[PDB]
Amino acid sequence: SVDDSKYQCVKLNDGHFMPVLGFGTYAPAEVPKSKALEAVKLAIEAGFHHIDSAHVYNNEEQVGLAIRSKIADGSVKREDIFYTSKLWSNSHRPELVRPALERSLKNLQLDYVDLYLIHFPVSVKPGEEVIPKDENGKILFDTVDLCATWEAMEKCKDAGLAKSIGVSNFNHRLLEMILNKPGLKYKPVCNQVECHPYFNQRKLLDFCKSKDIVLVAYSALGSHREEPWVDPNSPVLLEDPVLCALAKKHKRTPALIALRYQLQRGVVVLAKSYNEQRIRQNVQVFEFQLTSEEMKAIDGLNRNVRYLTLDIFAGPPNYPFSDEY
Amino acid sequence: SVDDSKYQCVKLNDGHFMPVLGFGTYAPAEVPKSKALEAVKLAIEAGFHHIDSAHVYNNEEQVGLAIRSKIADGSVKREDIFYTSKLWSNSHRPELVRPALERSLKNLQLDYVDLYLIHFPVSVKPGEEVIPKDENGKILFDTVDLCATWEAMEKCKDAGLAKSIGVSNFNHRLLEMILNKPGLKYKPVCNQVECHPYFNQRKLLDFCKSKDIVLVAYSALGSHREEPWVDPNSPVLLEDPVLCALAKKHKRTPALIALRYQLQRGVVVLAKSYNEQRIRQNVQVFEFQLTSEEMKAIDGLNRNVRYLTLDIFAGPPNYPFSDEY
Ligand SMILES: NC(=O)c1ccc[n+]([C@@H]2O[C@H](COP(=O)([O-])OP(=O)(O)OC[C@H]3O[C@@H](n4cnc5c(N)ncnc54)[C@H](OP(=O)(O)O)[C@@H]3O)[C@@H](O)[C@H]2O)c1
Ligand SMILES: NC(=O)c1ccc[n+]([C@@H]2O[C@H](COP(=O)([O-])OP(=O)(O)OC[C@H]3O[C@@H](n4cnc5c(N)ncnc54)[C@H](OP(=O)(O)O)[C@@H]3O)[C@@H](O)[C@H]2O)c1
Ligand SMILES: C[C@]12CCC(=O)C[C@@H]1CC[C@@H]1[C@@H]2CC[C@]2(C)C(=O)CC[C@@H]12
Ligand SMILES: C[C@]12CC[C@H](O)C[C@@H]1CC[C@@H]1[C@@H]2CC[C@]2(C)C(=O)CC[C@@H]12
Repeated sequence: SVDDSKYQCVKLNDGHFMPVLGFGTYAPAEVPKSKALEAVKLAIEAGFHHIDSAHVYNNEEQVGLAIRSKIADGSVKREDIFYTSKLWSNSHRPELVRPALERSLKNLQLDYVDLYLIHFPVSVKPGEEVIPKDENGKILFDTVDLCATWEAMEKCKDAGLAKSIGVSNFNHRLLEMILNKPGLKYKPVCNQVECHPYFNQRKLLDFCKSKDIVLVAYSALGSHREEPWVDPNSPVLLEDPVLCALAKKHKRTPALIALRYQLQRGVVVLAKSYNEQRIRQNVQVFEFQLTSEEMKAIDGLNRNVRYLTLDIFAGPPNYPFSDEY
Repeated sequence: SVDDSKYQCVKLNDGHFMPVLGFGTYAPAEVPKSKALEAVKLAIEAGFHHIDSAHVYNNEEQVGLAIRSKIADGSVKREDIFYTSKLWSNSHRPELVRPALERSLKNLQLDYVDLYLIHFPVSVKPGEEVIPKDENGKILFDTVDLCATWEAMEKCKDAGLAKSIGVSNFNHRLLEMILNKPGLKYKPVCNQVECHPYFNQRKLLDFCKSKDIVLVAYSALGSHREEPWVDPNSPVLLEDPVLCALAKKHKRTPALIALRYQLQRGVVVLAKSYNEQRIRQNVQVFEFQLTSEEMKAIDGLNRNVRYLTLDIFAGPPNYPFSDEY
């Protein structure tokens, strides 16, 4: 249609530009990986320019192939795709960071990722098991200085393997640990965290904005709800009457209201869908705007509901969700 | 620059994209119209991608030479410049709209403008005089249905002469008159109006966002303060003590705080400067962010100061500033 050469982005603190709507690629293991290949191709056709994955999603072969397929048919150029990967917690030791990035890049068959994140701040012992456990099912925790992990991330950006580097699931204290590290070369460009109208992350968002860190929202639609990661008793975000009222007023959908909320408060928003219609629906976030009154109504929904506690990882001080923010 | 091929823009309701920081080109009458040439070149070199002018500014020859110079020297391509002109009030009759646009294009030596606006909703008699007057010195107003003016603007867009069309200095009533016009083809993409912390336009802004009309703020730095247009005893925006204290806290400037405020509330902001350092300074709006409490402090500065009343045009029903908004 009218002008597909341009799209909305935000300038990161390292000078790179991030598209403000990202396509989420995680799906529960029961969904065939074929659907990831299909869905990324559809997302790129629909106008997503930012694609979010991770080693632990076990889909980088498919996601990379979808990107390469869309480049080879002329649909998009590599410069106009912003691809994120993440370093899993079995590779936090500094000597394991670049090996893990190179392994992701070999799976993707890409030369570089646009963004590499520390996925989660609790370290687990190295090896092929992504969640290694003892005989009673308790995680095997590892002891790693994330400031040393971050210096290994910085060397990946100097090597050109990652254009930008950031973090995910960090709280205030862990962000200050990085920002205050002696000899810091690059600040994180982003903190990717759960964020939606039931857990709007006000306080953490303000801190990130005070440092020119972009907050990137995952579970912006209320999450995948996969058991046993998400409590099935938790409220379903998109049933909320305020979201539904706003959707009816705008002739949009609750999902669109939840995405647009994030864009207007300065957050970069992810959205996963493997459904062709809903992929195309989600790019309609650029076709309407919420009034101040509507933003205030959504701010009023905040209610302390964290879908993704990751509490199997609790105990070490780097477990990020016990602090206020 | 790390990546000067990307820059922050917003999608308009016609599918075109507008860069969110625009360069203002009006300068008071004591400044030679020639000075616009260098200023616009320096704006483009600094990273402005949106340049705002108008037939009545008497600078489109210079503005157009600057734009063509920076294309010819390889600094930017035409698709990375978003240029706005405006239809003066002696050309509101529908028969006269296209003629006026063609005259601006001949002066610019461009094939199209990216945006053509109705400059001000009060019509004056057609002819060479921009402010025609009778023998007693009274302005000669003209009775024109701006719906018919708008249909002529629609035809300019269909001809390709304007990629997008919008309005300026419209109030709620006048916007509604356009949006409710029978047989409307294209909504206005924007309403360019005075907007700054002393006149934050909340109500009109919300109305525009409810219709997916972008509000574009002029006089965002407190205006050119040219007599007789602006009263010299109006308060000087950039001396405001809250803006100055936020500037000192951020190691920025009061101008930068006023520009960033607008970006965060979803406004596209203009900034005129003919000073090389200030032009470069203003592009730093993309380098920092304001917290929610800082935004609320700036919201609290609102105080009903309209610098540009343009009351020479008061009397006709279309004069826009007698209604509440
Ligand atoms: N960094 C981390 O630790 C972390 C954690 C979680 C997620 N993430 C990233 O963020 C992404 C998004 O978060 P998420 O996977 O929790 O899910 P999400 O984006 O909050 O929601 C996905 C759910 O919403 C549905 N959906 C999507 N569009 C919809 C629409 N327009 N209307 C109604 N329902 C809609 C999806 O179903 P369909 O697919 O059937 O449309 C899926 O069931 C992930 O895929 C991943 O890339 C990161
Ligand atoms: N649609 C309309 O009816 C309408 C009305 C008015 C304006 N406009 C458009 O909006 C543009 C901007 O509005 P405006 O001309 O009233 O002025 P403005 O952008 O509010 O600026 C006022 C003044 O600020 C000074 N300045 C600029 N940057 C500065 C900085 N970083 N620190 C300190 N001072 C700074 C400039 O002086 P220096 O040049 O010396 O830096 C300028 O004179 C116009 O030029 C025009 O393009 C449209
Ligand atoms: C389920 C799965 C992904 C698939 C798998 O084989 C096991 C692994 C366990 C860890 C999970 C991960 C999905 C993404 C999750 C949910 C996180 O973001 C933190 C822990 C992650
Ligand atoms: C542009 C503007 C000067 C800046 C104001 O913000 C808007 C004014 C519109 C009317 C213009 C005027 C400059 C002087 C003009 C151009 C005239 O000579 C007669 C009409 C006058």
